[PDB]
Amino acid sequence: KLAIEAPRGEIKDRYGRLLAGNKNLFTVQVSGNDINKKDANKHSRANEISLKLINLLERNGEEYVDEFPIYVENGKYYYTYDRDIREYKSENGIPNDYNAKESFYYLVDKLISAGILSQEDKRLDATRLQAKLNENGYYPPILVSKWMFTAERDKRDWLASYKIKETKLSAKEAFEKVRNSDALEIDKSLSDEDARKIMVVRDLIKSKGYSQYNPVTIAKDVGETTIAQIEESAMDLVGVSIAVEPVRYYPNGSLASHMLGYVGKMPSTQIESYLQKGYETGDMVGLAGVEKSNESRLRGTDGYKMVEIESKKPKSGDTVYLTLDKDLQEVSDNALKQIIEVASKGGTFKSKFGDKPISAYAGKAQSAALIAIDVKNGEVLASSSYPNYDPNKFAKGISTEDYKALQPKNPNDLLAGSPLLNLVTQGEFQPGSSFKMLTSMAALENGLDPNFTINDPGVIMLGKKSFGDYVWNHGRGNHGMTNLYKAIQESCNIYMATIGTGKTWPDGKSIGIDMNANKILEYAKLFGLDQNTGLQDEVEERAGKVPSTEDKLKSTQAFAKWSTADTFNLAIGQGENAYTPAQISRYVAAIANGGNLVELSVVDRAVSSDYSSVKINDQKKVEKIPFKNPDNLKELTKGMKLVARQGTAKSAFADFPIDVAAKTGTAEKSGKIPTDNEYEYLKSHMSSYNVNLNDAIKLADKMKAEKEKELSLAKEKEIKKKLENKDLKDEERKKLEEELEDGVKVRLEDTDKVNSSYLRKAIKELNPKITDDQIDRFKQDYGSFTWTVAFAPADDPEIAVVCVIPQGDSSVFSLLPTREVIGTYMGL
Ligand SMILES: *C(=O)[C@@H](NC(=O)/C(=N/O)c1nsc(N)n1)[C@@H]1NC(C(=O)O)=C(CC2=CCN([C@@H]3CCNC3)C2=O)CS1
Ligand SMILES: [Zn+2]
Repeated sequence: KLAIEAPRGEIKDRYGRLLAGNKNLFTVQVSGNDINKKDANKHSRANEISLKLINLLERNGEEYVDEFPIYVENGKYYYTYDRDIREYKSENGIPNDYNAKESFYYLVDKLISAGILSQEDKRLDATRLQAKLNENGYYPPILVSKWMFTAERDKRDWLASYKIKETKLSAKEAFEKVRNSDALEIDKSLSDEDARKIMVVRDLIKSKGYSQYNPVTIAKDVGETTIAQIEESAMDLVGVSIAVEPVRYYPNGSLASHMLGYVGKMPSTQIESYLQKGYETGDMVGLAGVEKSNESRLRGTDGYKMVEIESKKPKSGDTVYLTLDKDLQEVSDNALKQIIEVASKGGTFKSKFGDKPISAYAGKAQSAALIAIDVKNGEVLASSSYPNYDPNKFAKGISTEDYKALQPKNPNDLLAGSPLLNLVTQGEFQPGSSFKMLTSMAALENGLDPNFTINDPGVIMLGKKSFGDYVWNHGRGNHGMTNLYKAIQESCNIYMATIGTGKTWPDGKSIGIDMNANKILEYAKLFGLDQNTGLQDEVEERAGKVPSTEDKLKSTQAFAKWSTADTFNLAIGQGENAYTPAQISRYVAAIANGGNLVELSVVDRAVSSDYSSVKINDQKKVEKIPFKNPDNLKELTKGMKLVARQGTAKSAFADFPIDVAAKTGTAEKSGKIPTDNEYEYLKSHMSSYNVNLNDAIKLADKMKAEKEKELSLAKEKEIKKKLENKDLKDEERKKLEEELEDGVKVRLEDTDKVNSSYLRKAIKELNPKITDDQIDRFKQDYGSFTWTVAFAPADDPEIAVVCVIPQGDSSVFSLLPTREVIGTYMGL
C-alpha cells in the first residue's frame, strides 16, 4: 500500500482571482532499488549511473538536488551542518561563541525589545516559548529538551549511519570513512572530485527511505534537451526516469505576500511531528500565512496505490477564498512601494486624485504598513507590509542565498528590516494623536460638553518641564479659542491634557468633570486594544494581551497611582502601551459603525471538489461596546470630519470627492537606532572623536579591572559577614569557605553591552568635551512615525483604513496611501 499526494488546493481573492496555484515541471527521478540491484555482478551499476547522470546534468548546466552534508570550499573539507549553525547565528547578529541555549534566549530578548513577545513571555516553559516563537513565524533550529542544535543531533545521527562510532572530528577524514564504507563501496581509482558527485546521489537515496519505497528526485526543473537525452539512453541508465511533480506558483508574485504566506521545507525542529502526521520527507508545507493556517485543508486527501495498480485516486485540497479584494490589495501594495521609493532621493507620488511633490530624507524610512477593513463585519479587504517578499523564491525552496542574504536584516532594529514580518499584525507602535478620540470618548462619557472651549496657552509648565502643542515647540503655541472639535481638528494636546486630567492645569486643578488615566485605559480596553484582532488563528499575529492589574503589582513589589505628567502623555498617544495597525483598525471601525467591536477575518470561504462551499468567517463576533451613550461617537466623527476638510489632513483630503473622517498621528526623532556591534562602531570612529585607539582600549580595559577589584572585595566582605552566622549548616559553610580560598575573582559579563559601555567611558575621559550625541552622530534616527487612520463615507461608513510609516515624519507619507485605498474602494 503506497500513498499518493493530492493536488494542493488554491488560494483565491473574494471574487475568485487566483493568488496561490499549481504548475507542472519536468523532474529527474532515480529508483534506489533498481540501481543497487545485484545478482551475478560483484558490484552494483549504482556508482557509475550516479556519475553518468550528474555529468549529463552539469553538461546541460542543470541544477540538481545536493543535500550531501560535506562540501569543499577551495580544497578545504567542511560539514554543512557546522556552516548552517553559524549562518543562523550571523543571520540575526548572534555571537558565534554563544551555545544553543544562549542563542535561543538571545533571539527572545530581541523580539521582546521589538514588542513581538512580552517580558512575562521569557519567564515561561521553553517549549511554550518555542511555540510563541513558532506562532509568530520564528523557527530557531534548536531542540529545547537537551538544549542543542538540530544540525548537531542531525550530524551525530548522519555519522551513526555508515557505522562511524569514531565521533573523531574531521571533515577531510570523515569524507573517506564514508567513501569506502561497506554501504557505499566506492572504487578507489576515482578522484575525490568525481568520487563526490557519486555520493550526492547515493547518500540522498539512502536517507529518504530506509524501508523500500518509491523513487527519489535529483532535479526539480530540467529542459527539453535533458528529457529526450534520458529517454533514449534509458536502457543505459536503469533506475533514472522522467516524472512530472507540481510546484507552488503565485501569479501576482509579492501581492498579499504576508497574508498568503509561503510553502517550503518542513522545519528541522519538528520533522517527527510531520512524519507521524503522515507526511513524506521530500514534502513542502505552508510555513507562514494562510498556507500554514489551512495546511490540512489545502493539502487535501491522500489516495493509495497498491504494492503499477492505481487503487484510490486522491482528492484535491478545498479552494480557500480570502476576504482580500485583489484590485484594492494591488493599489495598497503599489501605494506603499511608491511612498518608500519617492521619499528616497525625492520625487512625485503619482495619484489618480492629484499627484503631490515630495523631497528626500524627511523620513529616511525603509518600512510601511496599511490595513483596510469592512467596518460592519470586520472582513479585511487589503493588507500590505513593506518590506515584503515573493512567495515563489520558496516554491522550489532556495535556503541559502535568496533566504539568508535578503530575508532578515540589522537584528538590533528588526521592525524596519524583516521582509517576512507582517507589520500590520506583528509590528506594535506608540499610537500618536489618533489615540485622542479614545481620550475624548472617555471625557464625553464622563460629562464633557463638546462646545466647552479654552484660550489655548499652547504649553503647560509643571516645574520647568513644559508639555506643549507642536505649534508651541516651533514658535508661539496657540490654537486660540478651542472646543473639542478644533482640538481634534488641529490636534491640540493642551485641550486633551485638560480633558484627560479633568482639571484646568495651568491655573491649579478644578474643571468639574472628574477624568483620570484609569478612565482612559478603560476606554482603551472597551475598544479592544488589549485584545487579539481575530486574525491570530488565520495569519501570524503578535498577541495583544496587555499586562494584568495583579500581574503588574507582583513585579512592582519584587506605586499604582498616575502622575500628572504621565496622564498628560497617555491622553495624546505617548504611553507604555503600543498597538498594531490591525488593532487600531478595530478601534477606528468601532467609531465608524456606531460602537460595535468587529472580529477581523482574512479567510472568507472554502470550496470543496464537488463545487459546494462553506463560510469560514460567519462565527466572527460583532459585539455592542457597552458605552454609556454611543451617540457620543457622533462627536468624534464630527471632529474627524474637520481634520479632513480644515485640519491636519487638508493637504490630502480637502479637495477629495467623498466625505472622509480622518485623524493624523506624528512623532519626531527621539534618539538613534543601535548597531549590531557597539564596540566595533566605537573603534571604527575612534579617530573621528580625536582619540588614540590603543590608549582608549588600554583605559577601558583598566576601568573594567578597577570595577572588578571593587566587586571582588565587596564580595569577600559579604562572604565573611555571612560566615559569622552562629548557626550555619556545615555544607553551606564548606561552600562559602571554598569560595574565599580559590575564588573572590568577580568578572564582568564580556558582552557588546559591557565592553562597549566601558570604551565609551574611556572616550569621554580622553575627550572631556565630547557629547553622547556626537559619539552617536553616525547612527540612524529612532523614535519618529506618521499614522493616518480614516473611515468613509463618513456620514454612513463602510470602510476603515489605517496606515503607518515608521521612521517617517511627514503625515503626507501616510495620508496619500490611505487616500488611494479609499478612492479605489468607492469606484473612482
Ligand atoms: C499627536 O500625535 C501629537 N504629537 C505629539 O505630541 C508628539 N510629538 O512628538 C509625540 N507623540 S508620541 C511621540 N513619540 N511624539 C500632535 N499631532 C500631530 C498630527 O496629528 O499630525 C502633529 C505633528 C506634525 C505635523 C508635521 N510635522 C513634521 C514637522 C513639519 N513637517 C513634518 C509634525 O511633527 C502635531 S503633534
Ligand atoms: Zn492647541
